[PDB]
Amino acid sequence: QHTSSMRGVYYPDEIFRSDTLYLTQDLFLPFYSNVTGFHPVIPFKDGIYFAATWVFGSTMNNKSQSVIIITNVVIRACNFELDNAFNCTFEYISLREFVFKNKDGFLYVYKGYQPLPSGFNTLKPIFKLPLGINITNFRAILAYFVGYLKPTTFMLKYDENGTITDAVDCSQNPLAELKCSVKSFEIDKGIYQTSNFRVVPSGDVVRFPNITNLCPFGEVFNARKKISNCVADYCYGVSATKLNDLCFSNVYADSFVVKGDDVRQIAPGLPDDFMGCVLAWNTRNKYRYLRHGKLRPFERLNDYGFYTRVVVLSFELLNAPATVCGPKLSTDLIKNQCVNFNFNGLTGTGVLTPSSKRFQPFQQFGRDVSDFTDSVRDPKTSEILDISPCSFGGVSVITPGTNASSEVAVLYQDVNCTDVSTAIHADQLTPAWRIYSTGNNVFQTQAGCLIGAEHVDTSYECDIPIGAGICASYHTSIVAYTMSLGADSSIAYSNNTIAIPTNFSISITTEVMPVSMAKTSVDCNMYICGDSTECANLLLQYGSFCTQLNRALSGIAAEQDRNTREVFAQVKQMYKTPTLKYFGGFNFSQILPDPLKPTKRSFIEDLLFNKVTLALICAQKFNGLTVLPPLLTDDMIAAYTAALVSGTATAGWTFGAGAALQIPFAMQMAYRFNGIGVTQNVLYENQKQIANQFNKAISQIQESLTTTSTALGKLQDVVNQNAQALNTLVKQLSSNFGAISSVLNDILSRLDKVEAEVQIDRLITGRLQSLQTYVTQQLIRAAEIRASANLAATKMSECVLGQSKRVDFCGKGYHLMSFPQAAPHGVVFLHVTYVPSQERNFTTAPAICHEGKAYFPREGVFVFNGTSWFITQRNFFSPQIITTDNTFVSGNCDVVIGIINNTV
Amino acid sequence: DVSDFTDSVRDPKTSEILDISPCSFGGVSVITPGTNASSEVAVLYQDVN
Ligand SMILES: *[C@@H]1O[C@H](CO)[C@@H](O)[C@H](O)[C@H]1NC(C)=O
Ligand SMILES: *[C@@H]1O[C@H](CO)[C@@H](O)[C@H](O)[C@H]1NC(C)=O
Ligand SMILES: *[C@@H]1O[C@H](CO)[C@@H](O)[C@H](O)[C@H]1NC(C)=O
Ligand SMILES: *[C@@H]1O[C@H](CO)[C@@H](O)[C@H](O)[C@H]1NC(C)=O
Ligand SMILES: *[C@@H]1O[C@H](CO)[C@@H](O)[C@H](O)[C@H]1NC(C)=O
Ligand SMILES: *[C@@H]1O[C@H](CO)[C@@H](O)[C@H](O)[C@H]1NC(C)=O
Ligand SMILES: *[C@@H]1O[C@H](CO)[C@@H](O)[C@H](O)[C@H]1NC(C)=O
Ligand SMILES: *[C@@H]1O[C@H](CO)[C@@H](O)[C@H](O)[C@H]1NC(C)=O
Ligand SMILES: *[C@@H]1O[C@H](CO)[C@@H](O)[C@H](O)[C@H]1NC(C)=O
Ligand SMILES: *[C@@H]1O[C@H](CO)[C@@H](O)[C@H](O)[C@H]1NC(C)=O
Repeated sequence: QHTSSMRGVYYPDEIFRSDTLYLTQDLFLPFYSNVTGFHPVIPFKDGIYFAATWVFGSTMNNKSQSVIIITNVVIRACNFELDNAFNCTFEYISLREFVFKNKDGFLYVYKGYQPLPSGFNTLKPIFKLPLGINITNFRAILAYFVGYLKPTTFMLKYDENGTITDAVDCSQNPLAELKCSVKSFEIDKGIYQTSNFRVVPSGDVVRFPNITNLCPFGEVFNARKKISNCVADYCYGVSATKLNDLCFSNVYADSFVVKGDDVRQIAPGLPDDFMGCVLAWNTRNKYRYLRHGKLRPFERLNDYGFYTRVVVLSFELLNAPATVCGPKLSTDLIKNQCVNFNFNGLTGTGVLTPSSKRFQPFQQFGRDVSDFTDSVRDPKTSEILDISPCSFGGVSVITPGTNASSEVAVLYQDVNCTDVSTAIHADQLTPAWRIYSTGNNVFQTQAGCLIGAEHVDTSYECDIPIGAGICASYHTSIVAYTMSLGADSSIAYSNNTIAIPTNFSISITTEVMPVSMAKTSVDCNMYICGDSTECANLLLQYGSFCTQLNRALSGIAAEQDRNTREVFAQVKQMYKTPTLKYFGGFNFSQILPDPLKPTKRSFIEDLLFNKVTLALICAQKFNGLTVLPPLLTDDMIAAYTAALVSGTATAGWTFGAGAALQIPFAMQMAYRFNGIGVTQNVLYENQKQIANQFNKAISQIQESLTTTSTALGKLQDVVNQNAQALNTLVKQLSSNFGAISSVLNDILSRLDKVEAEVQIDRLITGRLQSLQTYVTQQLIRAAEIRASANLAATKMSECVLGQSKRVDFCGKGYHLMSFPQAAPHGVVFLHVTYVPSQERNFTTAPAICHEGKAYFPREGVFVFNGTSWFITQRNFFSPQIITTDNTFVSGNCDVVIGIINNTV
Repeated sequence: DVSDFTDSVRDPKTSEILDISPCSFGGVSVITPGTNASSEVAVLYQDVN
């Protein structure tokens, strides 16, 4: 008894594929399965996998056709006695692994070779024998290992040469299904939703009226009559073969004598909404053709003159208690377990329990507020409600990313979480992993079971989100905890204490915005209804949908160019680079293009293009999909941002409104300090320190971009969303929406010109719907991008071309400056802000009065220091002597505290 | 191919020739001064060699 690690993979067809992932369903050998060694007849069971380092039959006797295989190969399907060569029809004369498969009479044979150990090797087809026999047993002919094939889906990987170089079993692990669902081998960290789940039924329940009798169903035919309280044995609304499983009430038979000349007059065109069964029979071995007006259905002169019947059965159902129906062995009642229903006329599935609903005596069924059957009356007069189909929901897999581990936890969304545990170990769940264990269960507050994660008591910053307040993470086996909102802090409030900063720092932070998206086009008549005319004529009937679709996509494309134009083309003149790149003590390189390099992009703007990944020639595909080019090249968009930075460096604020006015860039930074409420002396006395902080902040940005993981996250999301929408549209062309084939020229080549028009219509309607869905969702996406481009144009005017007082609009501090940089399908702002720090404590008063005259500070607050009172600004400590020019007087000090002999 | 188009065939008489290229198709657009200045126009055949 050994294990088959990854053995038994073969090419499923004879079609060449290269560099792709292909999902298929067929009989395969599950990974890490049980393989029975041999160091003896063996059952077949719909296929086997055979190795070694054959005779096929049904009874291994003379009464059952058998087969024998054997570089001279002899395949002879004859009743060889186990001297017998009779009763046979087929003859054929011309680490090793073999696969055997019996289907539709043919017996397929695959074979491989390699000079059970570990590894995987791929087999190829050899024979396909139309034996057409029944194979259940076999025996070897003389260290051979036997597997078994089961219906499973695999994901097979091809390479450039078209060789199967890997596979995945999509029913082995939760991770294996996750890989199979997203169609990849490496998976990022996160939580993904996958196939649903549902508890499988547990039993069969039947309840029929206990009345038993022999029915006159036969007497009436050979001789309007009613039949009731019998058991018949045995079409316009029912199938004859399906009549012996439904229970009716008072089946009626209409009988009369008419020759075959009038049988073709009894049918609708008999009510129009009613059903029934009609029989007729002739043997030859009155009527009215005059009446004023016709008759309503089911209501009641010459002679036919017979010379040498029609029974219209009517069925009434689900109205009164069931009394007429065929043989059905009853069953006992089971409650509180997902079972099957076969009540009088209600076949379903669910959970039963006693009810508390006051049925009226003349009622037998129940209904909800939405017309669902949430109650029933047992044929033995009992009210039991069949609430819900036991259980179902969704399944989500939590993974750290497959780059750090292969351990995952599984969440079941909406379950009491005790039913799941019972079904897992009872083998009662449709998602059936071959290798999966349960060690511990946590019940999320409202998100259901969590299996594979251990609860911890501490709290962290919610790596992966789950449920309501409960998140999960790997480093913190994976652990599930409760969210932590932040750091608890306290402040001692008082009435005569204030805090004033005594130092600051320069901070530069980045901001990423998308402004545009891909500009695609379609060829309506080529995507649908390809290079053909029989189909092209059929598509003219659907009005002019193609013209509508082309107009909508042309509107989106022309809008993307307005987006980029509105954000960047905000300068009237193209200022040349100052060819100095050192102002005051500020280093402006790495944001201005280098003149000694080929590409005219700044250093920081070159790292942004190496972060986002997308994966004349003039290539074209068969599907009619294409992407148009932008109007502004990447070298023109980069010339706009270099002009904007050059204008800010020299001439500062006043470019745009008016004409650019020079300024040495050290005088304006002083002016930018007055905006945030700090005097000029602060800059001019600490210019060297401030310049150092500026240069360091830029360097950290450059280093971070080089060695980060995801800062251009929003720009990548736009690329992924557009590629996912096109891939869905392309893969919808390999789908047959009801026709026998999904490719034209395969039904257009085998046609009758009467039957091929119905399948072509099936594809046309299916492909038109998929096109409309693509256009609708692109219109919604394009409106969301327009919102982000409108905001980016506001930030260019208010953060780059000026100074902003709106709180936290540009940056996070006080917004000295801001520089733009170009990114693929986006823009990056670098906000330079001012951050005070190093608080101190002081004593303060509202006002000061000298000689009965109060003195309020014209601008600032009063402080005490430790020796004498002073007046200072709020954002920086710079005490000043209290004089008559800092203060002003208003009234007498009767409600304002404090006094000192320091004024004037 | 992915969309169940052949895109490549084997010559019965010992060769393999690419069916991929579906020759040329696209959309045409007309550039006009506006039937007022003049009546001469230019045509753009999009995505062709
Ligand atoms: C192979 O059979 C043995 C014996 O029952 C069993 O313990 C083992 O789990 C089987 N292999 C696998 C992969 O399940
Ligand atoms: C099989 O052989 C027997 C004689 O052993 C013969 O009677 C019978 O017809 C054969 N079955 C056929 C021909 O289907
Ligand atoms: C394809 O096969 C050739 C020779 O058999 C080999 O040189 C080449 O590397 C293979 N393809 C790849 C992608 O390696
Ligand atoms: C019933 O009989 C009356 C007698 O005049 C007749 O007018 C009427 O049409 C009949 N019913 C129907 C449905 O025609
Ligand atoms: C508020 O501050 C005043 C000093 O101006 C002090 O006298 C008073 O006690 C304070 N209120 C308190 C401590 O509740
Ligand atoms: C302000 O902080 C810088 C470093 O961030 C330091 O070098 C400087 O001495 C500080 N100034 C004061 C007045 O504390
Ligand atoms: C500006 O920084 C670069 C490196 O980022 C350095 O090579 C250059 O010398 C600095 N500026 C000046 C004027 O040196
Ligand atoms: C156009 O066709 C010529 C002829 O072979 C070829 O050399 C050229 O590369 C083609 N151009 C494009 C854009 O396909
Ligand atoms: C300022 O005083 C408050 C309370 O008086 C105290 O909580 C805080 O730590 C002090 N901070 C400094 C920088 O002195
Ligand atoms: C502020 O207080 C400090 C410490 O008490 C003192 O050294 C300094 O001289 C004071 N400032 C004045 C008196 O202007």
